Amino acid sequence: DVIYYYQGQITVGNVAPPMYFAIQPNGNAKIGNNSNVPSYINAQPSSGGSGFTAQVNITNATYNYYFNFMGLAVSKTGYIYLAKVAYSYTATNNPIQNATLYIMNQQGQIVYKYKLIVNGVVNSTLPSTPLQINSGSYIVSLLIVPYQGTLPKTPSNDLATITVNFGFSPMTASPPPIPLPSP
Amino acid sequence: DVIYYYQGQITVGNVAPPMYFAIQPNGNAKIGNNSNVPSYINAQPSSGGSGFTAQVNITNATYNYYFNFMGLAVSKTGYIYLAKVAYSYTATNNPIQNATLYIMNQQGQIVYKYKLIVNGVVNSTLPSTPLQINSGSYIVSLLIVPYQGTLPKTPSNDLATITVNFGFSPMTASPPPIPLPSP
Amino acid sequence: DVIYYYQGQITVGNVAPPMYFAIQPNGNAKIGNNSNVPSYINAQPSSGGSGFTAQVNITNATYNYYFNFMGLAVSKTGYIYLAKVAYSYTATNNPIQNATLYIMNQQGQIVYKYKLIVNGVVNSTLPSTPLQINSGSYIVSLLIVPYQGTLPKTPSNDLATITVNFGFSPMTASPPPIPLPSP
Amino acid sequence: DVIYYYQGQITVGNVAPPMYFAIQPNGNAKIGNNSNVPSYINAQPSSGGSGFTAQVNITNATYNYYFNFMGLAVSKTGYIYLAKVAYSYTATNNPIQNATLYIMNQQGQIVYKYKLIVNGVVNSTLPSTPLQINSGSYIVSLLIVPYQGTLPKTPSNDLATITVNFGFSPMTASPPPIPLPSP
Amino acid sequence: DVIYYYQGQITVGNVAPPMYFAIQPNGNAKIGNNSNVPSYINAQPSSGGSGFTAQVNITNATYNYYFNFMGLAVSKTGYIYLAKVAYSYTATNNPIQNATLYIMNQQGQIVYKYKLIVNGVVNSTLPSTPLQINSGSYIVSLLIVPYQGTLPKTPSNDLATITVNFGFSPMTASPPPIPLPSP
Ligand SMILES: *[C@@H]1O[C@H](CO)[C@@H](O[C@@H]2O[C@H](CO[C@H]3O[C@H](CO)[C@@H](O)[C@H](O)[C@@H]3O)[C@@H](O[C@H]3O[C@H](CO)[C@@H](O)[C@H](O)[C@@H]3O)[C@H](O[C@@H]3O[C@H](CS(=O)(=O)O)[C@@H](O[C@@H]4O[C@H](CO)[C@@H](O)[C@H](O)[C@H]4O)[C@H](O)[C@H]3O)[C@H]2NC(C)=O)[C@H](O)[C@H]1NC(C)=O
Ligand SMILES: *[C@@H]1O[C@H](CO)[C@@H](O[C@@H]2O[C@H](CO[C@H]3O[C@H](CO)[C@@H](O)[C@H](O)[C@@H]3O)[C@@H](O[C@H]3O[C@H](CO)[C@@H](O)[C@H](O)[C@@H]3O)[C@H](O[C@@H]3O[C@H](CS(=O)(=O)O)[C@@H](O[C@@H]4O[C@H](CO)[C@@H](O)[C@H](O)[C@H]4O)[C@H](O)[C@H]3O)[C@H]2NC(C)=O)[C@H](O)[C@H]1NC(C)=O
Ligand SMILES: *[C@@H]1O[C@H](CO)[C@@H](O[C@@H]2O[C@H](CO[C@H]3O[C@H](CO)[C@@H](O)[C@H](O)[C@@H]3O)[C@@H](O[C@H]3O[C@H](CO)[C@@H](O)[C@H](O)[C@@H]3O)[C@H](O[C@@H]3O[C@H](CS(=O)(=O)O)[C@@H](O[C@@H]4O[C@H](CO)[C@@H](O)[C@H](O)[C@H]4O)[C@H](O)[C@H]3O)[C@H]2NC(C)=O)[C@H](O)[C@H]1NC(C)=O
Ligand SMILES: *[C@@H]1O[C@H](CO)[C@@H](O[C@@H]2O[C@H](CO[C@H]3O[C@H](CO)[C@@H](O)[C@H](O)[C@@H]3O)[C@@H](O[C@H]3O[C@H](CO)[C@@H](O)[C@H](O)[C@@H]3O)[C@H](O[C@@H]3O[C@H](CS(=O)(=O)O)[C@@H](O[C@@H]4O[C@H](CO)[C@@H](O)[C@H](O)[C@H]4O)[C@H](O)[C@H]3O)[C@H]2NC(C)=O)[C@H](O)[C@H]1NC(C)=O
Ligand SMILES: *[C@@H]1O[C@H](CO)[C@@H](O[C@@H]2O[C@H](CO[C@H]3O[C@H](CO)[C@@H](O)[C@H](O)[C@@H]3O)[C@@H](O[C@H]3O[C@H](CO)[C@@H](O)[C@H](O)[C@@H]3O)[C@H](O[C@@H]3O[C@H](CS(=O)(=O)O)[C@@H](O[C@@H]4O[C@H](CO)[C@@H](O)[C@H](O)[C@H]4O)[C@H](O)[C@H]3O)[C@H]2NC(C)=O)[C@H](O)[C@H]1NC(C)=O
Ligand SMILES: *[C@@H]1O[C@H](CO)[C@@H](O[C@@H]2O[C@H](CO[C@H]3O[C@H](CO)[C@@H](O)[C@H](O)[C@@H]3O)[C@@H](O[C@H]3O[C@H](CO)[C@@H](O)[C@H](O)[C@@H]3O)[C@H](O[C@@H]3O[C@H](CS(=O)(=O)O)[C@@H](O[C@@H]4O[C@H](CO)[C@@H](O)[C@H](O)[C@H]4O)[C@H](O)[C@H]3O)[C@H]2NC(C)=O)[C@H](O)[C@H]1NC(C)=O
Ligand SMILES: *[C@@H]1O[C@H](CO)[C@@H](O[C@@H]2O[C@H](CO[C@H]3O[C@H](CO)[C@@H](O)[C@H](O)[C@@H]3O)[C@@H](O[C@H]3O[C@H](CO)[C@@H](O)[C@H](O)[C@@H]3O)[C@H](O[C@@H]3O[C@H](CS(=O)(=O)O)[C@@H](O[C@@H]4O[C@H](CO)[C@@H](O)[C@H](O)[C@H]4O)[C@H](O)[C@H]3O)[C@H]2NC(C)=O)[C@H](O)[C@H]1NC(C)=O
Ligand SMILES: *[C@H]1O[C@H](CO)[C@@H](O)[C@H](O)[C@@H]1O
Ligand SMILES: *[C@H]1O[C@H](CO)[C@@H](O)[C@H](O)[C@@H]1O
Ligand SMILES: *[C@H]1O[C@H](CO)[C@@H](O)[C@H](O)[C@@H]1O
Ligand SMILES: *[C@H]1O[C@H](CO)[C@@H](O)[C@H](O)[C@@H]1O
Ligand SMILES: *[C@H]1O[C@H](CO)[C@@H](O)[C@H](O)[C@@H]1O
Repeated sequence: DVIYYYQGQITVGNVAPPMYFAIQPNGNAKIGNNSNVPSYINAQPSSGGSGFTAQVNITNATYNYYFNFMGLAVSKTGYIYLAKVAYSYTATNNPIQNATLYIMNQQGQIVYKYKLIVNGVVNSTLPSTPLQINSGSYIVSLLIVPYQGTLPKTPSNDLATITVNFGFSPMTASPPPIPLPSP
Repeated sequence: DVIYYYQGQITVGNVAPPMYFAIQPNGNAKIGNNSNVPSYINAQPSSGGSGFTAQVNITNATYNYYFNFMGLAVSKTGYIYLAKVAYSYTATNNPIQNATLYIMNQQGQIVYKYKLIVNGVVNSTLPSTPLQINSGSYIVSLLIVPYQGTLPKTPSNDLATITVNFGFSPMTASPPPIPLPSP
Repeated sequence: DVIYYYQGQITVGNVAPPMYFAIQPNGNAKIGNNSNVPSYINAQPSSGGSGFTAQVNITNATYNYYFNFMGLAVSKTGYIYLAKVAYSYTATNNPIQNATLYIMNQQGQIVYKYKLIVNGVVNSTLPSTPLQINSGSYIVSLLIVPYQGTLPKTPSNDLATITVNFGFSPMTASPPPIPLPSP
Repeated sequence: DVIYYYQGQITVGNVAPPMYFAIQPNGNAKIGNNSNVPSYINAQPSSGGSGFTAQVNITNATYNYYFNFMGLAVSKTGYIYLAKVAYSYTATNNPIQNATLYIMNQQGQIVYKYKLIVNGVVNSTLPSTPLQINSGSYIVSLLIVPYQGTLPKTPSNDLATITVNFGFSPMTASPPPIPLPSP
Repeated sequence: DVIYYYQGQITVGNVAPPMYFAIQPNGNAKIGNNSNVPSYINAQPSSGGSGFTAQVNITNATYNYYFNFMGLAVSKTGYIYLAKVAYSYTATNNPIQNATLYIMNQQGQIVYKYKLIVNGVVNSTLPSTPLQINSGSYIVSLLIVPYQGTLPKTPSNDLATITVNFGFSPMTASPPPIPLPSP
C-alpha cells in the first residue's frame, strides 16, 4: 500500500476577547445591574466572561421582563448574530409562547431584538444575518410571555431551559451567517 | 472567517404571582363583586389572574362609573405603575373624553388614580412613576366620560377599545419606570 | 430589575340610557313644559339628555318656584340618589337659605325631595340613600328660598351657581351610596 | 355596580320683583297708609318687600276691619292666587269665625276677595284659581269676624296666628293653580 | 566469516500530488478564503502544498471557530484518515478542552469530522478508519473549545501547539489504518 502523509501544524496563542459578558463592565454602574433579585432572577457571567447563566422565575404576569440582567461589553467593533437556539421543557404543556432577548443602548433604546422562541417553537430562520455592533457596552434584557393556564400551582425550579449561542466576528467586512457545528 | 461563539443558558422556573386580578380574592366578598351586570358590564380575570378583560357599555350619562368591577390581590409588597396605554375607536367621532382607572382601599378611599385617556388622547407622560403598594387586596374601578352627541342612537358592541398594561416589580427599592418592549 | 406586566383590555360598547333629561319626553305635553319663561327661567337638557343646564332668576319673593322646568324620563327601573352637590356665590353675602329639587308624579305628587342647600350650606349627608324609581316620566321642579336683604337692587346674571349630580343604577338590587370620584 | 351620573348645573341670577308689599309704594300717599295705629294694629312689609308681618288687635266689635294696612305694588302684569293658608289659636275656644283679605283699587273698590277662614276653619278649596292682576298699586285690607264670648276679659298678644301665601306668576298665559311645596 | 550481501535498488520518480492544501485552489474563490484575519488567525499552505501551518488566537468565547482557514484539493479519488496527533502546552493549566477539525463540502455540509483533542487529551483511538474522499475541493475548518479561567489575562503567542498528520492513499481499495513511523 502507498500512504501519503500531510502534516498540519497549529500553534495556539491567546487574545483579549472582542466581546464579553460582565456585571458592571469597566465599573459602569448602569450596565448589568439586575443580575440578582432574591426570589425572581439569579444571573451570572460564565467563567472568563465567555457567556452567561441565568435562573429565571416566571409567574402569572402576561409579560415577564428581566431588564438589565447582564452587561455586554464590546472591546472592538465587529458583526454579531444569533447562531443557534435550543429549547426544552419538563412540563406536560409547553410553558412559553414567546421569548425575546434584547441588546440595548445605555439610554434603554433597542439596538437589536433576538426572537428566541415564537408561538412556542424555536426561531426556525437561524442563524440570523450578521449585523455590525460598535465598541462600548450594552444593557441586555430578556422578555418571556408564558402560556397562561400551563404554569403549575406549586412552584418549580426546572420548568424549561433555553440555550442560546451568539456568534461574534471581529472582521472589518460582514461574514456569511456561519452555523455553529457540533464538536 | 473567525467566529467567536458565546453561550447563554437560561433555566426557567415558576413562582406564585406577586399580584393578580381576581373575583372575590381569598373569598373576600367585598372585593371585585361587580364584575357582571347583565346589560351594562361583563368583566373577567384573564387566564391565571394574568390581567383582565371587560366589555363595558357606556350611555348618555355624563359620567359612566364601573365600581368594583375587578379585584386586585397583592401577595407581596412592591412598586406598581401604568406602563402603557393604547386606545382606538371604530366610530367617525372620538367617543371618550376622559377615562380613569382607580385602585381603591376596601373602605372606598382612592389609593392611586390612573388617567388612561385625557381630552380624547392617551396619557402622553407614560410610563408613570413606580409607587409602593402594600400586600392585601384592592377594589378596582373604571370611570368613563363620553363625548356627548357622538354616541350613535343604535346600540353597538365595538365602539372603542382600551388596552392597558400595569407594571409591577417585587423589589424592595423602587426601579426606574421601565417601558414594556414589543416582543 | 424584574418587572411583571399585567394587561387589562376594555372594549367599549353603547347602550340606550336608563334615564335621561328631556323636554316633553315621548311627546308627553305635560312633562317638562316650563323650560322657558322669557325673563325668569331658561332651562335646557344637556347634550344627548345627559343632564340639564338652567339659568334661573330669583327675586324678592319669599319662595321662588320653578315648576316643571325639566322632564325626567326613566326607560328602565333602577335606583336613584343625590350623589354630589357643589355651591358657590359671587356676592358679598350668601344669597340662598334653602334650595330643594323635587321629582314629581304627573299628578303633581312628590315622589322624592332632594335638599341641595339647607340654611345656606350644601347638604352635608351626601351621597344619599339609593331609592327605587319606576319606569315612566316625571315632572322635575326647583324651589329656592333667598336670604332677603342680600339680593342687590341692580339685576345680575351670575349671583350664584349650583352643580348637582344624580347617580342612577339600572340594577335589580340596591347598590351602596357610591360617591362620584374626581376624573 | 354600574352607576350612571347625570349633572344638573343651575346658574342663579337676580331680577326686580313682579310684585312686592310696601308702605306708600312709589311715594303714593294713598296706598298702605294705616300700617300703624298705636294700640290696635302694627304692620310692616317683610324684608325686601317679600311679604308682610302684622300684629292685629281684635275686640268685641262684631266686625273688626283693618283698612289699607299694607300696599301691594305690581310692577308687571301677571296672575295671582291664594296658594296656602295655615291657622292656629292658643285659646280654649276658637276665636275667629270669618277672616277675609281684600285687594282693592285706589278708589276703594274690591278687585279680589280672599276668604282665609270660614266658619272657624281654613279655606278648604285652596289653592285658588289664578286671576289676572294689572300693573299699578293696590290697597290691601283685612276683615275679621270674632266668635263673641270666646275673647278673654284680660288682653293678650298671642290669641291666634294666620299664615297666608300668595302665589304670583309673571307669565302671559294663566298657569294651573300650583300648590306651594314644603322645602 | 561468511557474509551474503543482498542488493536493493530504489529508483525515485516524481508524481503530481493526489491531494494538497492550498488557498483558492484552481482559482475557486469560495475554498480557503479565511486564511488571514489580521489579529486572530494567520494560516498558510506548507511548501508545495505538503500540509499547512496556522497561528490561531483563542479568546474567552466558549467556542472559537476558524471557518474556511484552508482549502483541501483532491486531484484523484482515494482514502483519507487521521494518522497521528500530538499536543503540548506551555501554560500551568491545560488550555483546550476540545479541538475538532472538519472537512466540509462547498455548501458548508460536514463531510468528515476529526476529533483531535477530547476533554483535554489527544484522541486515543488513532489512527482512524480510512474513509473514501472524492475528487474536487473542500473547505477545511477548525473548532476549539478552551478551558475557561485557564487563559492568561496578558496575551501570548505560544500557549499551545497541535501537530496533526492526515494519511491519504490513492488506491482503489481501502488500506488498513497504517500508523506513521518515526523517520
Ligand atoms: C442600574 O442601571 C439602570 C440602567 O437602566 C439605571 O436605570 C436608569 O436610572 C436612571 C435614574 O435612576 C435613579 O432613580 C432610580 C429610581 O427611579 C433608582 O433606582 C436609581 O438608583 C437612581 O437613583 C434613569 O434616569 C431617569 O431619571 C433621571 C433623574 O434621576 C433623569 O435624568 C433621566 O432623564 C431619566 O428620567 C434612567 O432612565 C433613562 O435615562 C435616559 C437618560 S440618561 O442616560 O439617564 O442620561 C433617557 O434617555 C433619554 O431618552 C430620550 C428618549 O425619550 C432620548 O432622546 C435622549 O437622548 C436620552 O437622553 C431614558 O429615556 C430613560 O429611560 C434609567 N435607565 C433606563 C435605561 O431606563 C439605574 O439607575 C441603575 N441603578 C443603580 C443603583 O446604579
Ligand atoms: C360588594 O362589595 C362592595 C364593596 O364596596 C360592598 O359595598 C359596601 O357595602 C356596605 C354595606 O352593604 C350592604 O348594603 C348594601 C346596600 O346599601 C347591599 O348591597 C349589601 O349587600 C350589604 O347588605 C357599605 O357599608 C355601609 O353600610 C354599613 C351598614 O350596612 C355601614 O356599617 C358602613 O359604615 C357603610 O355606611 C360599604 O360602604 C363603606 O363602608 C366603610 C366602612 S366598612 O368597610 O363597611 O366597615 C366606610 O368607611 C369608613 O369611611 C370613613 C370615611 O368617611 C373612614 O374614616 C372610616 O375609617 C371608614 O370605616 C365607607 O365610607 C363606606 O362607603 C360599601 N363599600 C364601599 C366601598 O362603599 C358590598 O356590600 C358588597 N356586596 C356584597 C353582596 O357582598
Ligand atoms: C304643562 O304641563 C303641566 C303639568 O303640571 C300641566 O299642568 C296641568 O294642567 C291641568 C289643566 O291645564 C289646563 O288649564 C291650564 C290653566 O289652569 C292651562 O295652562 C293648560 O294649558 C290647560 O288648558 C291641570 O288639571 C286641572 O284642571 C283639569 C281641568 O282642566 C282637571 O281635570 C284636573 O283635575 C285639574 O283640576 C293639572 O292639575 C292636576 O290634575 C291632576 C289630575 S290629571 O292629571 O289632570 O288628570 C290632579 O290629580 C288628582 O289629584 C288628586 C289629589 O288631590 C288625586 O287623588 C287624583 O288621583 C289625581 O287625579 C292634580 O291634583 C292637579 O293639580 C296640571 N298639573 C299639575 C301637576 O298641577 C299643563 O296643563 C301643561 N300645559 C300645556 C299647555 O301642555
Ligand atoms: C340631604 O338630602 C337628602 C335627600 O336628598 C335628605 O334625606 C332624607 O332624609 C329624610 C330625614 O332626614 C333626617 O334624618 C337624617 C338621618 O337619617 C339626617 O341626616 C337629616 O338631617 C334629617 O334630620 C328622610 O325622611 C324620612 O323621615 C321623615 C320624618 O322625619 C319621613 O317623613 C320620611 O318619610 C322619611 O322616612 C328621607 O327618606 C326618604 O324619603 C322619601 C320621601 S321624601 O324625599 O322625604 O319626600 C321616601 O320616599 C317615599 O317612599 C315611600 C315608600 O317607602 C313611597 O310610597 C313614597 O311615594 C315616597 O315618597 C323614602 O322612602 C325615604 O327613604 C330622605 N330623603 C331622600 C330622598 O333620601 C337629607 O336629610 C339631607 N340632609 C340634610 C343634612 O339636610
Ligand atoms: C290714606 O289713604 C287713604 C286711601 O283710602 C285715603 O283715603 C281717602 O281719603 C280721601 C279724602 O281724605 C281726606 O279726608 C280724610 C278725612 O275724611 C283725611 O283723613 C285725609 O287726610 C284727607 O284730608 C277720600 O276722598 C273723599 O273725599 C274727597 C274730598 O276730600 C272727595 O273728592 C272724594 O270723592 C271722597 O268723598 C277717599 O274716598 C274715596 O274717593 C274716591 C275718589 S278719589 O280717589 O278720592 O278721587 C271715591 O271713588 C269714586 O267712587 C265712585 C263710586 O261711588 C266711582 O264711580 C268713582 O269713579 C270714584 O271716583 C270713593 O268712593 C271714596 O271712598 C279715601 N279713599 C277711600 C278708598 O275711601 C286717605 O286720604 C289717605 N290719608 C293720607 C293722610 O294720605
Ligand atoms: C276660598 O277662597 C277663594 C278666594 O280666595 C274663594 O273663591 C271664590 O269662589 C267664589 C264662589 O265660590 C263658591 O263656589 C265654589 C265652587 O266653584 C265653592 O268651592 C265655594 O265654597 C263657593 O260656594 C267665586 O265667586 C263667583 O261666583 C259668585 C256667585 O256665587 C260671583 O259673585 C263671582 O263674581 C264669581 O263668579 C270667586 O271667583 C272670582 O271672583 C272674583 C271677585 S271676588 O273675589 O269674588 O270678589 C272675580 O273677579 C272679578 O272679575 C271680573 C272679570 O271677570 C272683574 O271685572 C272684576 O273687577 C273682578 O272683581 C273673578 O272673575 C272670579 O273668578 C272666587 N274668588 C276668587 C278671588 O278666586 C272660595 O270660594 C273659598 N272657598 C271656601 C270653601 O270658602
Ligand atoms: C469565501 O468563501 C466562503 C465559503 O463558505 C463564501 O461563503 C459563502 O457566501 C455566500 C454568499 O456570500 C456573499 O455574502 C457574504 C456576506 O453574507 C459576503 O461575505 C460574500 O463576499 C458574498 O458577497 C453564501 O451564500 C448565501 O447567500 C447567497 C446570496 O448571496 C444565497 O444564494 C445562498 O443560498 C446563501 O444563503 C454561502 O452560504 C451557503 O450557500 C449554499 C448554496 S451556494 O453554494 O451559495 O449556491 C447553501 O447550500 C444550500 O443549503 C441547503 C441546506 O440548507 C442545501 O439543501 C442546498 O443543496 C444548498 O444549495 C448553504 O446552506 C449556505 O450556507 C457561503 N458559504 C457557506 C458554506 O456558508 C464567501 O462568499 C467567500 N467570500 C468571497 C469574498 O469570496
Ligand atoms: C476589512 O479589512 C480586511 C483586511 O484586514 C478585508 O479582508 C475586508 O474586506 C474588510 O475590508
Ligand atoms: C431591597 O433589598 C435589595 C436586596 O435584596 C436591595 O438591592 C435594594 O436596594 C433594597 O434595599
Ligand atoms: C337583581 O338580579 C341580579 C342578577 O342579575 C342580582 O345580582 C341582584 O341581587 C338582584 O336580584
Ligand atoms: C304668553 O306668551 C308666552 C310666550 O312668551 C306663551 O308661552 C304664552 O302662551 C302666552 O301667549
Ligand atoms: C483497486 O484496483 C486495484 C488494482 O489496481 C486492486 O488491487 C484493488 O483491490 C482495487 O480493486
